[PDB]
Amino acid sequence: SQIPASEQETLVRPKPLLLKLLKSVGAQKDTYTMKEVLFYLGQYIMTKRLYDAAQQHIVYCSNDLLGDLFGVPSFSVKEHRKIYTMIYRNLV
Ligand SMILES: CC(C)(O)c1cc(F)c2c(c1)C(=O)N(Cc1ccc(Cl)cn1)[C@@]2(OCC1(CO)CC1)c1ccc(Cl)cc1
Repeated sequence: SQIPASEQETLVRPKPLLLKLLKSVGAQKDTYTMKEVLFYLGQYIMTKRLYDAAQQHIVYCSNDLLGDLFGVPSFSVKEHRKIYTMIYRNLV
């Protein structure tokens, strides 16, 4: 565990462009737990194939709405606090 369970289980309200992202992979609500936000972001990453076999822990999000929301061209899936911070930038 990198992120406490209690923080994972908290209800959050995505800002509009993060909501657009979640809705594009079937999410149907205005509020989600952080763990659910992460699940749908994962579904989005795998759908858009924002990954590469040469560097299997890196999300390659340049030239993608996800990159614009997170403010980076790529990031490591191992860096959970950094990911949470990037998601907090995108919550109401
Ligand atoms: C191939 C690659 C690059 O290694 C890869 C892509 C990917 F999409 C995910 C992982 C790995 C991974 O371990 N995940 C889980 C995770 C990681 C970090 C945090 Cl803080 C929370 N959860 C990702 O989601 C995995 C799902 C949904 O649980 C099945 C689709 C995931 C979710 C969300 C984000 Cl923002 C980033 C990665």
